Amino acid sequence: MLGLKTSIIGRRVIYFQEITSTNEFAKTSYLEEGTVIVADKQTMGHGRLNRKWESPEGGLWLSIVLSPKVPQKDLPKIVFLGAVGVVETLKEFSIDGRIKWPNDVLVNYKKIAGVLVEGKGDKIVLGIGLNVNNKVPNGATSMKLELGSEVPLLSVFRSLITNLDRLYLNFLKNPMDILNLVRDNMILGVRVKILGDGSFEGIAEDIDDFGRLIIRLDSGEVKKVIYGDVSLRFL
Amino acid sequence: MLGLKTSIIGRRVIYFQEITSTNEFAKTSYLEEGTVIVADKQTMGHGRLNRKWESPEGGLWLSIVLSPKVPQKDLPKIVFLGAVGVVETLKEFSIDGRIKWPNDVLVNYKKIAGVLVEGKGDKIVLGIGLNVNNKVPNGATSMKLELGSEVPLLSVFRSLITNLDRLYLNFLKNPMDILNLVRDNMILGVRVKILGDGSFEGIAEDIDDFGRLIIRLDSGEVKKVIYGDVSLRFL
Ligand SMILES: Nc1ncnc2c1ncn2[C@@H]1O[C@H](COP(=O)(O)OP(=O)(O)O)[C@@H](O)[C@H]1O
Ligand SMILES: Nc1ncnc2c1ncn2[C@@H]1O[C@H](COP(=O)(O)OP(=O)(O)O)[C@@H](O)[C@H]1O
Ligand SMILES: O=C(O)CCCC[C@@H]1SC[C@@H]2NC(=O)N[C@@H]21
Ligand SMILES: O=C(O)CCCC[C@@H]1SC[C@@H]2NC(=O)N[C@@H]21
Repeated sequence: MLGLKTSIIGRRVIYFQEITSTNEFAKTSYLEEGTVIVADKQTMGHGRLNRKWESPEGGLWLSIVLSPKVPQKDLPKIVFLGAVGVVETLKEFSIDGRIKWPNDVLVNYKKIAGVLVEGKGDKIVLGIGLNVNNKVPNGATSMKLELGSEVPLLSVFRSLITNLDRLYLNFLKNPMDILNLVRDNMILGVRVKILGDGSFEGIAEDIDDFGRLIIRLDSGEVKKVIYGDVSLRFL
Repeated sequence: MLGLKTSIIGRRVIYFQEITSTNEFAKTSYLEEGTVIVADKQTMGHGRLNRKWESPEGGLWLSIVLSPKVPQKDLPKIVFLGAVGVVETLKEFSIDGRIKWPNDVLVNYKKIAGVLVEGKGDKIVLGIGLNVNNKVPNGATSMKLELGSEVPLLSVFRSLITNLDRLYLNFLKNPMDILNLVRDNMILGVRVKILGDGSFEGIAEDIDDFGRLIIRLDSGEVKKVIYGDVSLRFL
């Protein structure tokens, strides 16, 4: 009844009035590539390290099953597909989303969306949480708050699915292309603090050919950050 | 993202851009009660006696998984739930649909929808095919042909699911109610013929407490027709 016209992402969509976590359901269940798992609300939504992701009714909480046939070294770029897709959808609705490396989307430095990619081999789950009309925690924002009016949730869904399908199809043929789109939509040229084993500060200059964040410390030392258990903080 | 407010039917919805048959998928897949299987198009859609059901893009082709903890003699009424649900939805859209025993819905005697119920052990699969904006076989009709305009397919889905959930929840408590709703929306008082071995003709008087069609032959003999591989047409 949805009449989606995408090639891979959206071939099938499993909708839930409520679920524990779309990412958990997607990782656990036997699902075909391109299947989208979406729920009105999540009772156990999470980000990295099992951190709580508030998922009340009004937001877009979904996961996509992917089985990218590309080199291993390219797999880490899947998170970027999600971030860019969200940014493109926000721009369609005239909202200025910017990427906070490597998985967040901010609007005026307030978090409007988060991307979580999980994989156990050939099966990769791309999770996306986007605040639309729902109430949000402090430090966050939503499409409704930025526009001053409610936004049809299904319209956001259709837009995002269309963008992700296009981005994914091109990623399979040219896995390097996504990097340019990230650069063009990422917050750069500002001081950041990298949190992990210890921490250091510097100017976020750009991302390299592997998607690593390039940071220039005051001494002039250049560090390349690989995303894993490391958190980025703006000053 | 659909934000369905139903209690049971629609708690989960599995959408397909393309599928062989929603009924076949519902029968062979483990699915929680209330799960709706829906597809833009069916390649192997079928009615009674495996007869092909044209299911092109534009129509509403779906199946609902049920498991009625109701007595053993009420189960044949499930088909009526589907038929009445369709009639109610059509009325909301300014269309007067009437039920042709035992599973068809006609508009000015042209078929606009068909219902197919298949009980498979534990669960019962309620299949409904409704012509909305799609092309239909000669002699048939659609909501678009009746209204002369493009009808939003998702709005029809929402309406039907809402009606079915209400009808089903009541059916679980008051299983006899559906019979009177059928009687008041069924084509009666007309002549019909029953094909096959031992064929005969007569006036379709009403349906009894078991949903059997009551026919009065010209001799005065009364026959009761059960919903089997029964082929019934008007005269
Ligand atoms: N709906 C929401 N919108 C925005 N931020 C949220 C929401 N729910 C939770 N958060 C915050 O966002 C964090 C998201 O995951 P996290 O793994 O910390 O990564 P990030 O580095 O992107 O902040 C949570 O720890 C929480 O503080
Ligand atoms: N999209 C459609 N709309 C209306 N009628 C259809 C459609 N596709 C098939 N049919 C008709 O419906 C039949 C299948 O359902 P069935 O309940 O056995 O009713 P019928 O009494 O018409 O044979 C097919 O054999 C065909 O004649
Ligand atoms: O900000 C992050 O660190 C990522 C948050 C990802 C949230 C989404 S909501 C859909 C999917 N299901 C989950 O339990 N998490 C992701
Ligand atoms: O008139 C009939 O015989 C009933 C037709 C039922 C058609 C629907 S379309 C959704 C579901 N999937 C199928 O293959 N058949 C039913």
